Amino acid sequence: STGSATTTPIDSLDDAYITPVQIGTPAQTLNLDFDTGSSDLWVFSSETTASEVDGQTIYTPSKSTTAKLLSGATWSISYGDGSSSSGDVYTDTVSVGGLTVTGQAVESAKKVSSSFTEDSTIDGLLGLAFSTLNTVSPTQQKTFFDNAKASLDSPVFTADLGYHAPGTYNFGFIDTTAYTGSITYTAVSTKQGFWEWTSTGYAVGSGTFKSTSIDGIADTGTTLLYLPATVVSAYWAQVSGAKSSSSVGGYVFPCSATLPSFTFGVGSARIVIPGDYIDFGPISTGSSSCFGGIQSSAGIGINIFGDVALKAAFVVFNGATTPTLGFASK
Repeated sequence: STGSATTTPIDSLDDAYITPVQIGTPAQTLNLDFDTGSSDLWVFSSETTASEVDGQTIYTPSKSTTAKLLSGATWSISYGDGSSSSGDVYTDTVSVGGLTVTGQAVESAKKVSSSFTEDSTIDGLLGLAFSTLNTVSPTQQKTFFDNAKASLDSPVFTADLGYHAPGTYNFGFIDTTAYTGSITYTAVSTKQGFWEWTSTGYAVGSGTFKSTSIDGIADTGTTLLYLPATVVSAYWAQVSGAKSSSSVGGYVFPCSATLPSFTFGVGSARIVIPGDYIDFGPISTGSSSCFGGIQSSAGIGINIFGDVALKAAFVVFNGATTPTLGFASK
């Protein structure tokens, strides 16, 4: 089997991407944030505290003939941005882009933090990291990809995120028309439950490439590119007027700037992030100070290849017995 679904930016800044997901019988379609940095499939629901719902589409298990309460199971998750959610668990039929999993754990939110409530466009998350991070207790549950894997033509999914435009998540096949040149594959460590890999270095603009190992995670659920302070300082030093602002919470730059590209290494290959991808616009409406798309990972504890980086590539998440990651230009 295979699946193919279009993923669409939630706003003009590509702050996140939503992909339609069919849950239950008859289908209830919710727009979920596919997140390769977590492993819970959770949704706004009929059980969510009413004051914490503001425009989201909810899953109502009682209206699904295939929904079954997973008795005794609860979940609770906290994300890197400080947001969180928790609730109980149903199993139900879940389909993405024509690919169907029966008995998928669907984590129903009883509580969500303000960031989720305030984002009307995201109806929940679909985790695509390794199932060892799944928060369901007392019986840990598998991700959608893990459940689908055996049925897929090939044990892979691909992320093809757009810049200011729709893209695609495919399951079970590599669309050879979706990228240019070759795909370069690189080793993955699953020791922390993430798609963790080591970039071979970077360049700023038309500058020379610096060979240096940068361990980080491929995380579709994180907006920006978070790298070591040395790397980030070298980037922003090429933008006149750029500075790190503690009051804003990162590097800002004059909105009148033309930003240089940023290149990262994948083995001997190179992925180029155009400068425009690194512009996240005014810090506040009407401001001429703009927020940077490359920020320091210092104090996160991990480097994160978020959407800024991933959307410059066609990315293969290879879930073979020994997982690997593939990157191609596009």
